[PDB]
Amino acid sequence: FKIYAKNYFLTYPNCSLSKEEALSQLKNLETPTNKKYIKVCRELHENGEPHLHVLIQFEGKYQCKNQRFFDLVSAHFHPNIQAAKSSTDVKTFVEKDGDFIDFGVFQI
DNA sequence: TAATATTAC
Ligand SMILES: [Mn+2]
Repeated sequence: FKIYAKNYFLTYPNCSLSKEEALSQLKNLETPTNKKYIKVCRELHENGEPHLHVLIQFEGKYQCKNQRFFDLVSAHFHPNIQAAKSSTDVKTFVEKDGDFIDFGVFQI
């Protein structure tokens, strides 16, 4: 698994972490480049189970080399990892159901 | 892409 991107769009299905607790763990990820913006939202699956979406904007492009680098812990929570094609589309998408938290400053 | 999974611009 390989991604080189400035902006990451993450989706954690069947995830019971609070949005604040997931934001906390992602803030404390040691990455070479600095995180300028993290937004985490909590939404519900059709069966009532919660999941999270995350937008991370890094200061520069970040080479993800490992499919588990963004795994979170309470059980272990594994996300769908994609490079955000549009940071502004994702920002809107993460905000749409109203239950989200931000860290940092949104970029460009 | 893996590896959560129907959730993912
Ligand atoms: Mn959702």
